[PDB]
Amino acid sequence: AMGSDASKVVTRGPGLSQAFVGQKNSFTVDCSKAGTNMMMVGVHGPKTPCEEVYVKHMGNRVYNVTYTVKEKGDYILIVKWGDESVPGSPFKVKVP
Amino acid sequence: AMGSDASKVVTRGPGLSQAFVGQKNSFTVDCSKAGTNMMMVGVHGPKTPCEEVYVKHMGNRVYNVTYTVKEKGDYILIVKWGDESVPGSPFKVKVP
Repeated sequence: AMGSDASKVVTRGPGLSQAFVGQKNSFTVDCSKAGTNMMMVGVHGPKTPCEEVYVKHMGNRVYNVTYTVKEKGDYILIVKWGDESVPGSPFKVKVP
Repeated sequence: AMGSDASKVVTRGPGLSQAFVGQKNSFTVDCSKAGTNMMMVGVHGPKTPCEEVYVKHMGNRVYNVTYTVKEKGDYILIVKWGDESVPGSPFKVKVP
């Protein structure tokens, strides 16, 4: 479809709610039903920034996202399709 | 500083204006003077999505961004600090 519809994006995985220092933290963002746009991911650390963010297209606008963190705390994960928040965003991520 | 100021983000590199199929395309996003927020990157392909997007923190909220593309065309690259476009965004990227 020509346009886009963020409400049709489906996001799931452990990295939506918890992340660990020293590990890869991941989730899937399925934009296959949402039209044509850019998927954007941001991780807000209140004190220390996110170290790596990696977004891999798996086909059909299904993406795997992996990210890493360096410090414990409560982070906020934002996933957008264009300028529009996908269902569930912002996500609260605990780094224990 | 507690808040944030997208207007202080400095973005530079070849990947802001051109990207090649089969290569890593890169630029630096220097957020060291912009306070505390998430840096978000999106690459809009009108026909075929961006394959990989990778954002690496280099220290002091200076980031290296690398991305890959699969199809020729004119792409749009968006760089945000929080929900605010950084100077220069949106960037027009030719994939020849």
